[PDB]
Amino acid sequence: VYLDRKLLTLEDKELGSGNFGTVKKGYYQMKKVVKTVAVKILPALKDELLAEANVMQQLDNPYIVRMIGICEAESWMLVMEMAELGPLNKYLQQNRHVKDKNIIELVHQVSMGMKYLEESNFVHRDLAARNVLLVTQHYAKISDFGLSKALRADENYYKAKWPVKWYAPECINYYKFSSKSDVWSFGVLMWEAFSYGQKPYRGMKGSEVTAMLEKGERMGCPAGCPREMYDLMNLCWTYDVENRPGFAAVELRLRNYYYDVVNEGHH
Ligand SMILES: CC(C)NC(=O)c1c[nH]c2ncc(-c3nn(C)c4cc(Cl)ccc34)nc12
Repeated sequence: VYLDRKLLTLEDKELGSGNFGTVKKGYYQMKKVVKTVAVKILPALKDELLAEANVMQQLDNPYIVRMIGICEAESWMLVMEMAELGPLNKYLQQNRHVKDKNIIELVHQVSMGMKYLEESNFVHRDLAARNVLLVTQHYAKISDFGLSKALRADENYYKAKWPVKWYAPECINYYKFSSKSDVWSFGVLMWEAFSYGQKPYRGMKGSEVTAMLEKGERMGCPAGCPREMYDLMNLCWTYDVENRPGFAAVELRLRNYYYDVVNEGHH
């Protein structure tokens, strides 16, 4: 878990910043090879990075960014897998000819990572297009576990600046965060993906979003988004938590629609 500083080389350039700290490109001398890595660099801020590291340590899934380890040098450092193509929202903003089939493939991979997280009883709490990283145009990984929580063995929810536009009604009204609240967030992520990285609830403040939702109103279908995918978004935005689907059901819907588009592409 603890890494050797002399085996680690950092670039002086920055990539971007998450909930806590800033991320830089680096290189780690492995047993034989050299591994390109992304490195998160920074009293309270120290403990949140360690907690984040603690969370990532426990996670083992292809559609989640794996932690390589941690290192204490000039600052505390969180060394992670590199995803060269960067954040999904920025990628789609810059690559507008990405096909809907490709988008379906990527959001499905996110749903697989989240199915795993749910099965592991972790809540992400910041699930948005900005935190989906592209290893390739056809390979997405979930990142930024800065707000993530391991659920207590006796509880289905964690009780707490927030990304309000991604948060379910129960998060806003009761400060309660569950896998179902991650499902709500996943719906906004889908909307972002099919809108090619557009910001949700454009030009609205948190209070106006709340008023919209309590009127039963939801963001419209993005141009060119398949009706089946818009329907799934809306289902993720089920107001009542008990009637909102879990990731197991979400992933299956996505898996099935993807194969349907794949095999119809052969027709
Ligand atoms: C910061 C948080 C989410 N990022 C991470 O936790 C990352 C973990 N592995 C990564 N690999 C690449 C990038 C990245 N590549 N490029 C080109 C970026 C541009 C921006 Cl603006 C942000 C991150 C990246 N970010 C991460």
